[PDB]
Amino acid sequence: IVGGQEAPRSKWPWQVSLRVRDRYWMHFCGGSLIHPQWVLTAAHCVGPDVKDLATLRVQLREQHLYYQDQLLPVSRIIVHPQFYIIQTGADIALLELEEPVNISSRVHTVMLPPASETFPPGMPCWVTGWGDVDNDEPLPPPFPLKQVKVPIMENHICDAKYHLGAYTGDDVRIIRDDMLCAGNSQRDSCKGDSGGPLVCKVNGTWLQAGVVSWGEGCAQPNRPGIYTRVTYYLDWIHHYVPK
Amino acid sequence: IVGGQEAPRSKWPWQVSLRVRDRYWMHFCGGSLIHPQWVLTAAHCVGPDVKDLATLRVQLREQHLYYQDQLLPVSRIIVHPQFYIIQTGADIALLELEEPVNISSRVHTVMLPPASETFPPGMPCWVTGWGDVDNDEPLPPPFPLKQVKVPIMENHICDAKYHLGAYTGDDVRIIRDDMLCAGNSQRDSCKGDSGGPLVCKVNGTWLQAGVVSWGEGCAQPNRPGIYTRVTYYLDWIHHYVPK
Amino acid sequence: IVGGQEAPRSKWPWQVSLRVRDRYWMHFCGGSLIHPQWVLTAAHCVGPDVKDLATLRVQLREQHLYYQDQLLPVSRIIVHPQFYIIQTGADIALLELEEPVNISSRVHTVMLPPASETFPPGMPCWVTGWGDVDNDEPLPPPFPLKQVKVPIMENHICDAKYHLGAYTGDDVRIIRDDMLCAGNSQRDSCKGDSGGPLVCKVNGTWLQAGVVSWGEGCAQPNRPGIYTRVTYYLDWIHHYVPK
Amino acid sequence: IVGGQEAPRSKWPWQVSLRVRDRYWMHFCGGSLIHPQWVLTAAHCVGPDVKDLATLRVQLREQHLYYQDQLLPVSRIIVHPQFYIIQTGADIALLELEEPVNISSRVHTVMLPPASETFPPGMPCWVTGWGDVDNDEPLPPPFPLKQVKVPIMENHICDAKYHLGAYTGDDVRIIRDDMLCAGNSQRDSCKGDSGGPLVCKVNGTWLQAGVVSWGEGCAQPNRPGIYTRVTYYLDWIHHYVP
Ligand SMILES: *[C@@H]1O[C@H](CO)[C@@H](O)[C@H](O[C@@H]2O[C@@H](C)[C@@H](O)[C@@H](O)[C@@H]2O)[C@H]1NC(C)=O
Ligand SMILES: *[C@@H]1O[C@H](CO)[C@@H](O)[C@H](O)[C@H]1NC(C)=O
Repeated sequence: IVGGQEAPRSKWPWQVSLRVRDRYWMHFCGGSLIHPQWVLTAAHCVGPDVKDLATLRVQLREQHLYYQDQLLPVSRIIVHPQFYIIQTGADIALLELEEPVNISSRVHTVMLPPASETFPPGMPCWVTGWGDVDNDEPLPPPFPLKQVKVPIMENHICDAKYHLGAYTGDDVRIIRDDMLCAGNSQRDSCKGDSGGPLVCKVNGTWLQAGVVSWGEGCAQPNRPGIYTRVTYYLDWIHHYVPK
Repeated sequence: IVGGQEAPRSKWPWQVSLRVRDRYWMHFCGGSLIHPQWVLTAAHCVGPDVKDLATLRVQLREQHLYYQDQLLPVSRIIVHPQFYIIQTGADIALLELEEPVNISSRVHTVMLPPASETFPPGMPCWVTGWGDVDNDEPLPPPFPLKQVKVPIMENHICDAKYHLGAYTGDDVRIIRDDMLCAGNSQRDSCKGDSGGPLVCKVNGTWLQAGVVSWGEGCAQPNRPGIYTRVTYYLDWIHHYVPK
Repeated sequence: IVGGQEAPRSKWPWQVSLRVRDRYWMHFCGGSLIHPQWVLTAAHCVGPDVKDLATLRVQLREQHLYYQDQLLPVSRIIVHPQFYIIQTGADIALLELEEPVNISSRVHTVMLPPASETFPPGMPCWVTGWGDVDNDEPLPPPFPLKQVKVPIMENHICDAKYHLGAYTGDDVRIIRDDMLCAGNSQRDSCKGDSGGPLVCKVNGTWLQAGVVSWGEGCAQPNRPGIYTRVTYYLDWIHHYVPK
Repeated sequence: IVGGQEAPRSKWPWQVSLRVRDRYWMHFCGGSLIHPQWVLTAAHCVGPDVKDLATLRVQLREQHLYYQDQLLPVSRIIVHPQFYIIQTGADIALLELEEPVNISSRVHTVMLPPASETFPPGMPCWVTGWGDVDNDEPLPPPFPLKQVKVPIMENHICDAKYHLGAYTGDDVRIIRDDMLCAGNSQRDSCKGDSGGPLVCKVNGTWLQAGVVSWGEGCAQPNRPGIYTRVTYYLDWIHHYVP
């Protein structure tokens, strides 16, 4: 997370860390608890190929990575079928836990947004995670969970921004309707934050607007972070997660 | 180049090396002389952003990289406008040299194929470059130019391979018509070969069938290398390069 | 530590971690609390040059590195004067804390041996630390303190091991009287354990026999770890550390 | 080599590069041709342990590393018996080629100094090699052989310099008699240069004064580069080299 601060222990009870087996259970992406037995994340996190589930684990909200682990094995991995190698569309996936987790004040689900929520500019949102604090700059030990408020940028304005300084044709769309834009040259998510949540407060309630997906660099000028727009995949999500 | 051998001095007179300004003029991509004053290469090589020409140079056919350099500046770069970050389609670009090069038997252009050539399986083709000789294994000093014969795979068969062991839906197309597939688990191009040429011997003549673009891993099972199909972009190329 | 296991919380209350100011207070060496206000360590850890104390901190017994840090400033550093760059003899040093620490059962000093103790082969000894778990393999997160029982090898037998497969002359001494040897191809200390303690259980009491100093590789055949023999420097130590 | 320039093709005809097998014959140290069949180098280069000779090769003077290789296998490796792990004394070794090399204007031997030459301060010397051009900064391709003139620093003055900023006792010698000091914060040899030659011109003749050995950092303040003094090991060298 670029330009933020360490999150208080009571914030983001839905944040999860995904780990892969490599000398230790190493963090590679974030995710969010959207149902006691389901985790929402980015498809490219559990890609490219179909993964052996024995090499993957889920860690529920912990303030510091690795220290008080209570790894949870995964029962099923579901990746949106529109997703494919080298491409950013349909960057969304589901992880089914082998069993429901205990729900509490410190650990519980984040609400999915209603289909009509567009999360227009001005909406107060935050992205959280354990990723890098700047380009090629990893989060130092003890690995505290970080947060940062990021401004939303209307999709069309975002798409135009991504054309500033690029060879791409103005008439060629870079930012798609299933995406969402947030962040500036001071605040942003970054490598390691992928699959993590972007939440916005709407009339007192936290709603998950996006899933950390990609961006050109981190906190780079005219290059807001790009998230997968959750509302666009609610029907798909509801085909697996109980409402 | 994975699984090949050093190329004889008299072969591949159209191969070029692109250099970026670092502690020295470092090789980052390949390219090809398709006209005395024009180099064909991959859009992603001159990407992501609009490049400052002062940081780039072109090196014509040499047997070893850096040894007998005669660097050429670049007049302008033209990247296919349908090209964009994190997307592999329309991966093709043009470099105009400040001056036309002296054509010789040791250094001359490669012929582009007629729109009708499909380069079907069985065609004998070679891909050349100074890239990695295997996954995460760079070409070692003295950096000889390498070549490897690579089998062509029909687009649909190729598309089906890429769906093997992947979450992508069978109806979702991974390999597109502007693409071409070649290579196997023994022979292929790799990191650093990018933008280089795939040339096939057709009725006694060498024709450039493709530009090294991407692939999952290098020489990985059921994941042949993907090339930008040259015939698909002949009208665009001819819009800039004289006949 | 190579080949050991995580240490129980109630063991090695004298182990200390030394920290250097980087992107965080990074561990670089171990040390031991031999007096409420003094830490014993290796000269090469505080070498080669006179260190600026502002870049150094001491961390008393903790189960995991960085997690529950309570860093302590260092008042002064005293390196044995016979010590010098590229030489392994007299590798011993002292750190005076700014304040004496509160002694408890979870955190207290280790007893120094009497001048007469030779720590002969067969003695049960443990070496502890947060160093590499094998050659070029750092301790992975969450960085638990490790311990490993290491066999003692008599000085002369050790000296002869070190001449095996080496060009050094049989008459040229490699292991000196101020040294002690422990470890085998299965168990040993390694990079990062340096300055830490080798303690042996003698007649119901734990005595610090050595300070992790050097060795050829880690757990390499016929190359036991070399420690600074504590008894040899008792008069120097007592010239500074109260009784 | 720090602070120098690329060497002309006609200089240092005695410079050699030592290569170890690792994906390619990779340079790890330098050496010098002191006899048609013998190479002088540093002992720590052919250390830590007794090496399997099949993993080692010698390359005679090339302007650029790797490009026009003609690797030569080694017949025997002789390391001064006083040398041992983690210590810089007797840092000198000999490599016997399986056969004499052809001698020419471009490739030939460097003269060993007479026992009485002390190479006092003021003497014009150069150190050559393919090592790093600064700390943690490797020589970039095409890897040209570099050279640099380094000033000599009298042994005692050198030893005192190495005590500046260190915990070591003044009465404890750091720089020994079998060593020699040269360089300053602008000019010095460095990692990759080890085993290579330090030569000084004495009354028109080039003499090998030292073998690149060690130093604290590269071109660091009050830390001249340290070479093995050749004169000190002439008798040992003469037990093997005709
Ligand atoms: C030493 O010089 C002589 C004369 O210039 C060369 O012939 C040697 O080359 C070697 O011997 C010749 C006959 C031929 O076999 C060639 O391939 C050999 O390299 C040369 N010796 C060396 C090792 O360069
Ligand atoms: C769930 O909560 C109960 C009650 O506190 C506890 O006993 C049980 O172990 C918890 N399950 C997990 C997986 O922690």
